[PDB]
Amino acid sequence: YGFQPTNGVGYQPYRVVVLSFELLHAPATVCGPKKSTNLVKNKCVNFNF
Amino acid sequence: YGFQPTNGVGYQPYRVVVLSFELLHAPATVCGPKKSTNLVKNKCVNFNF
Repeated sequence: YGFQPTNGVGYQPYRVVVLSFELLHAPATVCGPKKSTNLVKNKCVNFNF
Repeated sequence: YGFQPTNGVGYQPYRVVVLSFELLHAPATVCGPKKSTNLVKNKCVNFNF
């Protein structure tokens, strides 16, 4: 490449990172920043296991 | 000013310094990196006093 500060856009260097994920293939090990609550039972509730 | 990294040439900021100086109108004090030598006498030489 010929990266020079004089060159306009379309030639200035750019940094690129691509992120790829799995889709529920095993016990997931990279979760989100959520707060696990207690464990209720015998009640009509909605869960996020 | 509207300095943005996407701006083309002719709009990116430039740093400028101008140097002015008197042409020996008094005993000068700002010399260069030259080294003073010893003094000789009674011999035809050239000097930079």
